[PDB]
Amino acid sequence: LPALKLALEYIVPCMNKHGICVVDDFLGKETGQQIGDEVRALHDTGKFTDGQLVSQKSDSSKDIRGDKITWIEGKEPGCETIGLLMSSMDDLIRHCNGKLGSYKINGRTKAMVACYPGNGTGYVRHVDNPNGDGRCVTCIYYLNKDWDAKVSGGILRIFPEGKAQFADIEPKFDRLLFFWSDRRNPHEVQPAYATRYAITVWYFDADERARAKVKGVRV
Ligand SMILES: O=C(O)CNC(=O)c1nc(Cl)c2ccccc2c1O
Ligand SMILES: [Fe+2]
Repeated sequence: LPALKLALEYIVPCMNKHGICVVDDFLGKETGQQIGDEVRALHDTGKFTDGQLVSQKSDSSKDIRGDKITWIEGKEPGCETIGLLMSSMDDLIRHCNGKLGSYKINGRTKAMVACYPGNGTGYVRHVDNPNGDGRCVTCIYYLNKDWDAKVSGGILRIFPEGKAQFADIEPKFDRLLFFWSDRRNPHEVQPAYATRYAITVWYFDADERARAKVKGVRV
């Protein structure tokens, strides 16, 4: 699918109606697998953090850690298919622009690659941007070949604002997800019992980000 046709016929309508949009088979199997390989090489070569401190015990070799992260710009050696993913997200957003709510998207973060290590940890209920920091759209790409949540857990559960209620989204290979980053979409990651990778970029609305700057920037 040309990025523009996906954007106009699918992303924009779904985002405006539901605030959440799932695109399956985004990049296809060859590119998805190449991204998988890049992320696994990052993991195998020690490029992730040790993971979010989940249980701090006053004895510390028994601390439990959860999601590990690394920030990727997309031009690093061995990360160029991740770079390519990021470009493809950006092209999708560029084709939506002016049509997602009333936002005008003018920038994004680096990619945050996350690895839930498969030790029963997940991620607590949260809103990505609860305090007006500029981020308007969360974009997540999942990496996980043959993921079965009934065995491996790791479902993303989102609670669209005032609804009875939730949507359960499997972290499926080659699935791309968008959702509004603000309090409209509280969400959580259920415990994962197998290694679970995802790559997230957040897009900034120009007006929100400009006044967030207000609330060394000193001349
Ligand atoms: O991975 C998923 O399906 C959903 N993940 C998250 O919502 C998520 N959100 C945030 Cl804000 C962080 C923030 C830091 C590290 C990992 C995160 C994460 O997995
Ligand atoms: Fe989140």
